[PDB]
Amino acid sequence: VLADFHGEMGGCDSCHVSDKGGVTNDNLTHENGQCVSCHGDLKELAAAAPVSPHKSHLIGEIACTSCHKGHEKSVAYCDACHSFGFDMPFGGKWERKFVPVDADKAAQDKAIAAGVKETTDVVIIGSGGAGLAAAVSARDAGAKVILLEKEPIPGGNTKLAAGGMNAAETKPQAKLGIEDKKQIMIDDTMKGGRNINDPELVKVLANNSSDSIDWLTSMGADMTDVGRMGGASVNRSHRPTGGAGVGAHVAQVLWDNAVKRGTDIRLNSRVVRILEDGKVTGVLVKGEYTGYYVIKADAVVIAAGGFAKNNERVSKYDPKLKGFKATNHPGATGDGLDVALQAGAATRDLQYIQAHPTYSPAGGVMITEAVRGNGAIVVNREGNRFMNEITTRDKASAAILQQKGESAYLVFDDSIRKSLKAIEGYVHLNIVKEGKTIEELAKQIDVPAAELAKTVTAYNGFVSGKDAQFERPDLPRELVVAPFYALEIAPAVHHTMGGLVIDTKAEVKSEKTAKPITGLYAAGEVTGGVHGANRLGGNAISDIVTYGRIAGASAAKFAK
Ligand SMILES: Cc1cc2nc3c(=O)[nH]c(=O)nc-3n(C[C@H](O)[C@@H](O)[C@@H](O)COP(=O)(O)OP(=O)(O)OC[C@H]3O[C@@H](n4cnc5c(N)ncnc54)[C@H](O)[C@@H]3O)c2cc1C
Ligand code: HEC
Ligand code: HEC
Ligand code: HEC
Ligand code: HEC
Repeated sequence: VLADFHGEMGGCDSCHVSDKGGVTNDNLTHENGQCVSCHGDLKELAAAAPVSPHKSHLIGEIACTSCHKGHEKSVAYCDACHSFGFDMPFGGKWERKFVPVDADKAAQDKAIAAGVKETTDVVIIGSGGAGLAAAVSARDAGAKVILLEKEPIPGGNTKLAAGGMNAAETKPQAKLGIEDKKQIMIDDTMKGGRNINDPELVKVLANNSSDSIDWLTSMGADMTDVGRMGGASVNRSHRPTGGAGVGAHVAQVLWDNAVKRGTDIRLNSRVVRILEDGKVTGVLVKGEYTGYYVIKADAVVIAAGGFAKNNERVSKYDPKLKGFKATNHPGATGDGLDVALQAGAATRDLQYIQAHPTYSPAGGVMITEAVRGNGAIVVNREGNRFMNEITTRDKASAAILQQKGESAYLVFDDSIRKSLKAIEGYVHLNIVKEGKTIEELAKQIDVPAAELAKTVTAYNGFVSGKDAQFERPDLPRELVVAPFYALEIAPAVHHTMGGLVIDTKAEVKSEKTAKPITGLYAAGEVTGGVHGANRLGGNAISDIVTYGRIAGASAAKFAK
């Protein structure tokens, strides 16, 4: 393993700050500083390559040591989701074993009394979009902030986002001639979530839309290309120019503005217990390399994201999903909830679990809803349609599940490809089948040519504005410019709509006293209420930025 190959050279000293060994802090800044000093940084190594592991869509600081492990085998972090078969020096298999947030309780207790190490104003749990947005906001005229992330790299699921951040009205919307109104945000969001959404929450998720999309803009962002996500009316899923993805883009812009103000960001740092006055007093952090430690603070923003990804838990509410795959990064396992629950927080809609209908088994990645949005039709194993491709995710997941072999085929054109740049990525991953004709496409896919062609030529007729098969309301493009493409997709656990109970101010309410537990804040996928029982495409990112801002600001007034 790497540190032995380097022990052979000059010592412990090479990397560690001292000759005895040991890490100073959990971000591992010294050591990574030593990596770069003899090997160069990522740009340098990226430039040197001919798909390289040293240059990717990942956002924020990506330590060398997140893959190049000192005292143990090393693994590309890319293998959490892809199977690139990189040949990593000192290689190993990617493996994560979920460990309870409460186990090693003696140790945690032994460690809570054992001093008091640092004190800050406001602690933020997690570095996706809700956590960084809170960082900007707490920090931005207010307090001191210490943000902890347990992964070795930042941005959670936020950074994988593909399809857009919903916004209403006054976004750049003006500029494209897209006519839209606030109440039409609320109203499709109540419709989408089957009318149980907390109405006050959906309201602020409507009424702050525009400013969250202006905020991002005050910061360096690019929210100007707009599309159609399943379930809304007037077009409104904001994204970067020409069909790229908002996630990475938003994460990155929030990471830099968070780092640019004075946030104290720390990776390899899991919050495992909120500190009990019962007013929140601090937090119990297990730094992966520095051990346990207390942070005293006056406000705790919980922004830990969802639990999709923990198949043990998801299978506990909806065992249909047992064994299913997830579209999430490896950190969305429910830690956050557990920490909050321990602190006596109330929750709601924990059982409504969103499965994304078009995940790719072969690539280990979700394939954006925008591919259907821009014109793709979906086809079963027989060669025919079976659904209104822009329906709600739950109905779309269900119909593919009810099909010959449990999977289905996205089929689109050269015209749909051109028009949605996320498609270049799928092409880059080698997961896209290509036909010079539909007959050619059929052979690759193993679906029958006459039947698929008849399907496509009929779908074209529907395209003539009427889908006399399945009612699809929008028929954007015809599907007639060669070459023609296909990808088999299937449903995968994606988002957990439920979670902690919070108000419009981001406060968390106690189960027992049905009022706020003091100084306890929360924002993002870890909360419940915003999406009722079904989340609309593009409402996650809008929820997270709006609600992070509110959670950061609320927490700063607290302590002030
Ligand atoms: C593949 C994919 C595509 C999606 N695309 C879109 C889209 O295009 N538009 C849209 O609106 N929505 C989209 N969604 C939904 C959107 O991504 C939200 O679900 C996601 O942004 C959640 O934001 P968050 O801040 O709550 O959490 P995350 O981004 O998950 O950030 C989470 C931080 O907490 C860290 N953490 C967890 N527990 C602890 C702990 N105990 N201590 C320390 N750190 C901890 C986690 O590792 C995590 O990084 C997408 C989701 C996925 C997975
Ligand atoms: C200078 C004193 C170094 C520091 C600090 C680190 N590394 Fe290193 N590394 C160094 C040398 C001179 C070599 C040898 C080349 C040879 O052919 O013998 C290496 C080797 C590696 C490798 C190579 C595996 C291989 O393909 O042969 C890797 C992946 C590597 N080093 C990574 C690495 C990391 C992650 C470090 C930070 C902890 C780091 N090195 C420190 C010199 C020095
Ligand atoms: C995971 C995404 C990685 C991160 C972050 C870093 N490295 Fe890397 N490194 C990784 C792989 C999978 C490989 C080898 C396989 C391949 O096909 O590239 C490497 C290779 C190296 C090497 C040897 C090759 C070379 O060009 O010298 C070195 C010295 C090295 N890596 C060092 C290094 C440093 C200094 C990093 C921080 C900037 C770093 N790696 C990040 C995987 C990943
Ligand atoms: C799970 C959290 C991932 C990790 C870790 C890495 N990638 Fe990824 N990657 C993931 C998704 C969900 C997507 C598709 C997004 C979309 O627009 O639908 C991707 C995309 C790619 C691509 C193609 C598109 C592009 O932007 O080039 C490549 C080449 C790719 N990913 C490679 C890659 C590497 C080298 C990684 C290690 C640094 C890596 N990914 C991490 C999911 C996840
Ligand atoms: C660079 C290649 C290293 C050398 C030569 C040594 N270590 Fe060492 N160390 C390195 C890294 C990247 C880490 C972080 C975690 C990981 O395993 O990747 C560490 C961490 C440690 C520890 C903590 C143990 C743990 O919980 O994993 C110790 C005790 C430590 N480092 C000591 C140490 C000693 C005594 C060394 C001399 C032989 C030494 N390390 C070499 C990177 C490197």
